[PDB]
Amino acid sequence: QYGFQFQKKTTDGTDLSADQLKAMQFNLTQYSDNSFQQASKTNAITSTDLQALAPGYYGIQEAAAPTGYQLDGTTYLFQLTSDGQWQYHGTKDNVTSGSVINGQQTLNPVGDKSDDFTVTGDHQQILTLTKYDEPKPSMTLRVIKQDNQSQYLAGAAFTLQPSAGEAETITSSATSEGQAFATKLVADGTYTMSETKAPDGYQSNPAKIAIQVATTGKEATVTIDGEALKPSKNGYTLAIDGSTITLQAINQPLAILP
Repeated sequence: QYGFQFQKKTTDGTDLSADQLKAMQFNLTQYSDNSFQQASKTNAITSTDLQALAPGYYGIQEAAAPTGYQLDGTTYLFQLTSDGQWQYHGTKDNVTSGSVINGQQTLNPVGDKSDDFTVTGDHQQILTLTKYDEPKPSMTLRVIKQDNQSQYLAGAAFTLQPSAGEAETITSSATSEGQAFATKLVADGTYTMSETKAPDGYQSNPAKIAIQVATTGKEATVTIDGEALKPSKNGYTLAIDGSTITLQAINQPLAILP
């Protein structure tokens, strides 16, 4: 009994299923003519969902990809026929003549991975289109531990406290390189950086770094203690070389009493 389906896939290789169907949305339209100019019925359909189709003209599109991968607004067109053959007519960009889908027609690709309508089923009466999602733009946060004397310092913890998931503590290297955290910085995610511990005999820095990522995935929303700055306030320095916000921290030799 003729039906349709879509498995969702990640180029990152990232198996995100926790909050994938979270905001993931897929619209199937049932177009009236092969022209696809006019849409008679339309309705949502999910990863786990198989939906009977009478013969007709039809588009499949994503209107909401899961949080942290950008939408491919592309509507892929196809057709089921009175006989039982599945064809393929392209995108509402450029509407193809309609080529019978025998086994598979490769589709528009996102990165290395490429989408394809693939015809399973005993009587080959089941179209499944795999939609690859491209992992959304990401940030990298790197830290450089620096004393009063411009001398690199190590054993200086700096904790990355995210909104959710494991909080991460790097220990600073005494390197011009420094240290970047094990946890890349999500778009539309919110985080706190604080000196986890003073490096032994230097003064603690109590003030907390706030970093908020825009839905864009390059965003500069950061307000340590009370306020925010243009990229050294509070001995905290920020440097942006695109993908990476880097922080350089000057410690204070603990004030000593006779």
